Amino acid sequence: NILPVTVYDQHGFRILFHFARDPLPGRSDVLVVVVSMLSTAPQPIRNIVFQSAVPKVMKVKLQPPSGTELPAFNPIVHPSAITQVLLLANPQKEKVRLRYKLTFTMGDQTYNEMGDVDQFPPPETWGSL
Repeated sequence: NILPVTVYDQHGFRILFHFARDPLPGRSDVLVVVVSMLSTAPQPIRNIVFQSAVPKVMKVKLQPPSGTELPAFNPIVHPSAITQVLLLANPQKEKVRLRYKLTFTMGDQTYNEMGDVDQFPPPETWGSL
């Protein structure tokens, strides 16, 4: 039903938002956004900065990411992954718009971008995810 949304997908570097609720019967006014960052790129990804902002009428509750760099993908070995968990507290149940900032270095370049994610599940579904 509710699928991961792709926030970034280039060069083999993928940042996805996975939606969930706490697996124990909890409140349908908080969204668990699990951010996965997986690289299958042939070069290391370093100095990864992924920041998020959301409207004042809901609290962000960002926690630190599991890491900041990803090694070059090689078919022999395990692809590494960064996880980061956001708890999106939206009791007024307004439309969720997230502003993100992405910065990283790969090869001989530094990549910077910022944008809006607007594909959050309807607040009504928070409890049945």
